[PDB]
Amino acid sequence: DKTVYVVLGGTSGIGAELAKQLESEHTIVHVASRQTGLDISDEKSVYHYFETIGAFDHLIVTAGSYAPAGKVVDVEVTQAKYAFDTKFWGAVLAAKHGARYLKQGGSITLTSGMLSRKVVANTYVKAAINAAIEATTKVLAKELAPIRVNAISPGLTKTEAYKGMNADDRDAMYQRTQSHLPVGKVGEASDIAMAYLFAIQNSYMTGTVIDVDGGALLG
Amino acid sequence: DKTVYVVLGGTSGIGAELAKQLESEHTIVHVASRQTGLDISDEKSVYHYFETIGAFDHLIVTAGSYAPAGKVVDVEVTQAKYAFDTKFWGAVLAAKHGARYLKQGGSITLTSGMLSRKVVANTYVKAAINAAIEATTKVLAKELAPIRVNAISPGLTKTEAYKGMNADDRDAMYQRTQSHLPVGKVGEASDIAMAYLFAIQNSYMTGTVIDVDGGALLG
Amino acid sequence: DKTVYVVLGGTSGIGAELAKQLESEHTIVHVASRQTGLDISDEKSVYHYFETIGAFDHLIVTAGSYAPAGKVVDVEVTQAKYAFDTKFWGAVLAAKHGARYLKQGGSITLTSGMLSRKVVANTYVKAAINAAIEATTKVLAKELAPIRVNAISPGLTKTEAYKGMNADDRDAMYQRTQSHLPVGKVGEASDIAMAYLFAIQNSYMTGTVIDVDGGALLG
Amino acid sequence: DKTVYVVLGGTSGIGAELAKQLESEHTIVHVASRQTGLDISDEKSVYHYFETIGAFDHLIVTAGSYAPAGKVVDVEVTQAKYAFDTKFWGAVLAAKHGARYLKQGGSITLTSGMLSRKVVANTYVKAAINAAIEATTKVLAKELAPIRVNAISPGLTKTEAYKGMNADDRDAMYQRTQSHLPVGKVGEASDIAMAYLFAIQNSYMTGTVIDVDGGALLG
Ligand SMILES: NC(=O)C1=CN([C@@H]2O[C@H](COP(=O)(O)OP(=O)(O)OC[C@H]3O[C@@H](n4cnc5c(N)ncnc54)[C@H](OP(=O)(O)O)[C@@H]3O)[C@@H](O)[C@H]2O)C=CC1
Ligand SMILES: NC(=O)C1=CN([C@@H]2O[C@H](COP(=O)(O)OP(=O)(O)OC[C@H]3O[C@@H](n4cnc5c(N)ncnc54)[C@H](OP(=O)(O)O)[C@@H]3O)[C@@H](O)[C@H]2O)C=CC1
Ligand SMILES: NC(=O)C1=CN([C@@H]2O[C@H](COP(=O)(O)OP(=O)(O)OC[C@H]3O[C@@H](n4cnc5c(N)ncnc54)[C@H](OP(=O)(O)O)[C@@H]3O)[C@@H](O)[C@H]2O)C=CC1
Ligand SMILES: NC(=O)C1=CN([C@@H]2O[C@H](COP(=O)(O)OP(=O)(O)OC[C@H]3O[C@@H](n4cnc5c(N)ncnc54)[C@H](OP(=O)(O)O)[C@@H]3O)[C@@H](O)[C@H]2O)C=CC1
Repeated sequence: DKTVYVVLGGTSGIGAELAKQLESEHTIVHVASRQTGLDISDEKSVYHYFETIGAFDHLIVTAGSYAPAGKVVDVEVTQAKYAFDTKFWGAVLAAKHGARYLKQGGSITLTSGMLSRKVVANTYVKAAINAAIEATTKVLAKELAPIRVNAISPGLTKTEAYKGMNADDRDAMYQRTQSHLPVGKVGEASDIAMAYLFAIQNSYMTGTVIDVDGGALLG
Repeated sequence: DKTVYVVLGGTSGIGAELAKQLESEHTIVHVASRQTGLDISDEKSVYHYFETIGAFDHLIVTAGSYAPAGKVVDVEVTQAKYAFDTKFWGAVLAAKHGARYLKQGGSITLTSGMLSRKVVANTYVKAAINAAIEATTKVLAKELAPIRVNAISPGLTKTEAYKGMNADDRDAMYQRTQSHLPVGKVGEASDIAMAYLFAIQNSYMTGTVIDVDGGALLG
Repeated sequence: DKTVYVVLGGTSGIGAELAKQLESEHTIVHVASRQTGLDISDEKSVYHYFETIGAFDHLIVTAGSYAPAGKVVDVEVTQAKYAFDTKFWGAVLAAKHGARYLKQGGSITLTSGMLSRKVVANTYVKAAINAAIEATTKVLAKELAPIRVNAISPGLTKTEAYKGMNADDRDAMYQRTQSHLPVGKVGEASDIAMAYLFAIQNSYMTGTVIDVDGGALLG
Repeated sequence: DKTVYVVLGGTSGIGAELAKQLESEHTIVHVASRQTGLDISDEKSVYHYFETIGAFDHLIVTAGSYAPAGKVVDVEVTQAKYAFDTKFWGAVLAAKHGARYLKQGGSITLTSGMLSRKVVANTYVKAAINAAIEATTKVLAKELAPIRVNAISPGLTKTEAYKGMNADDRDAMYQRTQSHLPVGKVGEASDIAMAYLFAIQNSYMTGTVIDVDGGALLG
């Protein structure tokens, strides 16, 4: 029978691109997010979601690109916690309730981001979330073995994550990046998708965080 | 003009030992926690606390030793969020409202723990919290400069943190650790206190995480 | 028109498997090592090797699986230095003289190994070599941009690397690993080759070290 | 029965400052370098040296500040290997022959430097050396237990290490760093020496790398 994928966050950006690349005659690709009725921050919603999916092979979580920007002294802690509730706690909830459905040879692939390790002013919420994701990924890899668990850590990537910026501001952001990254380009969703596919396919990889950040971490 | 310290969590274990060591004729040492009326997880309570203290030199946070032990698939997420609310968000709140009172030459020293980087089954809450603390320590060091910000990362230390274990259990934990660690002993509070004093004293250290873990990280 | 690859160490184990996977109607794959007349430890030999190849697209270095095992206090430093001359200095020399031949879109992929970061008694030579490779990889990524530079860090993989072992001891080594790694198998060369293909393919990745170690780093 | 220190590299800069601070009525401090007849890169010289000293308590190695600056593609590999021979292999040799003379409760403290982990163009030799030192430090901590083994990782410090610079360019270097660093100053030898004293003093620390870099790693 077909290999079955669940992509929480697969309705937009990196997750949607991955889901697109995963579709074939030999696969079933489920995507879900708030717009499909799933709130990954909500434990009951996640629990009942997997109940309806049943046994599957690979879980990928890309949900939750929002975080309040700003200095620690200025950021509203309520908004920071909200951000944590989706990206961090949502991944925890997805693993907690999804793992029991994973078939032999399956895996979980979470998402962090280079701010876990690139120290940048005004980014503590993103950095803390990503650091937590990477640590939890490794604990999960140990606890769920032989189910494999890894994380992809993207650098700046052109997606809907930035649909709320003024378009000119967005372009200037992309251009600054292009101009200062060693690779001399901004990431495309398909560049990041490739890394999830690699984690999914490699039966000798678990507890790993794969950076795809155009050299951003090199400072 | 005495040097003024604030130790949030200074009423027990590691904080208490440090507070004791900071006491002198040329210092004033404030300690606080729930038993003195400070709930570090409550923003208005933290704000009130620093209003009562006024200008001071060094802030140290050791508060929040609790975390629900167990596998990701077994741990109660409400309890996990509770732990985060004290140790992680408490540290965030303490920096956020304490920073403006720090005098020239001042510092903030937070507390993580070797589980940020030592991967151990059944410890995701502690590991995630400590990873978040370490990432946030570094962002703070960048944002609050020239105020210095560092973190102490302890290994197993004999304190009231374990007061709620089956006494048979705790002794077994202590003996097994003493048996397996390169240094052949469990940590004493004074060993860890020494590290805060070092962070406080060193005008050339910021953004650093100091491990005092008896070699546990070496596996 | 065709994409040209150079694999130094491509005559055995991981390098040979990679070279086999790179072969196609669209590519030209060159492999080299001592048995083909290239000693990667010898600067003149390396310099003259690249003259004979001319312009190419991707350099991969897997050469040098040997290192004297044993405690720091016991290991013959002369033999330790010999191991460095091939695997570490070899990589340096290949980058130093090969870089100027790399076409637009090109990349260098080096090889380290999990012992860079998994602390194991009796392995200081392998650990130090791998640590040096990973650091040099990142410096190279910055210096050679937009040429991309990454490293693959393998865990235990069944190859000719262990041809010097008694066959029974080797089977037992493999089995102890299979029995204890989270993924419950020993690495095959094709599992590691997959990672080099990924690094070659991803135009948004540079300065990255990719672990494919079956979970060994999780301890 | 006084406590005996050996500081290889103790005739200049950081090592000399530490030697000065170690002097006491209850200590004996030995310093040594080429100018005293110890060439730490030469195994028989190192062996001879420890025969002359006999049983002692704490070994500190600061020897070998030199390295050829420049890009991988430009640096003379002979000079690069010379740098490794002193700072890296010298530390290896010192531990190898010094370890057997270490009294109960003793320790080894080595020196790396922030470039192990801060990626900077034109620094591969220093970066690789320091990465190798940090990895070897941890292996030694495991192998020599209960002897404790740690390393200090300095950032820019005002010492004789920069004597060979055009006194104009050296001032440019100091001033530029003072203005870029979070702590707003260049390191003084005493700042770094403090960290060795802390490693020597702490019976619960081993396998640890202590950064004292004024925030350089924060980027
Ligand atoms: N693009 C970049 O520059 C970077 C990307 N990333 C990380 O990669 C991941 C994906 O990023 P990206 O594809 O660009 O983001 P997008 O904004 O394009 O997509 C975000 C997705 O998350 C879903 N989502 C948000 N909240 C919830 C929720 N409460 N429950 C269920 N689904 C939710 C969204 O759908 P819906 O609104 O319907 O819920 C959407 O499908 C994120 O973790 C992001 O932080 C990391 C670093 C850099
Ligand atoms: N001991 C060990 O083996 C390890 C220690 N640590 C870490 O070191 C730090 C201190 O540990 P330790 O000294 O052993 O802990 P203790 O359990 O001895 O002390 C904890 C302190 O935190 C205070 N506290 C708890 N909750 C709050 C709150 N909501 N608001 C204000 N204060 C609070 C407590 O006082 P009160 O109840 O009155 O609020 C108490 O003063 C912790 O971060 C811990 O995780 C890290 C790794 C290993
Ligand atoms: N297999 C494993 O378990 C592990 C593998 N690795 C690393 O991966 C890399 C490759 O491993 P593996 O494929 O298994 O090793 P193999 O021993 O199968 O192959 C090693 C290759 O290096 C070549 N070589 C050795 N010395 C020189 C030299 N002086 N000049 C040119 N070529 C040389 C060999 O060919 P020739 O004899 O003709 O020179 C051979 O092609 C190594 O860096 C190794 O340390 C890392 C960790 C785990
Ligand atoms: N100052 C800085 O900005 C930084 C310092 N450091 C590191 O700290 C350590 C010390 O630095 P620093 O004190 O400034 O350097 P110094 O140049 O002041 O001192 C170097 C010492 O090493 C000795 N030495 C050199 N070669 C040998 C040898 N072959 N055998 C025995 N001894 C030798 C020298 O004496 P002699 O000539 O008699 O041999 C001298 O005592 C080094 O590892 C350095 O890399 C790390 C990062 C930044």
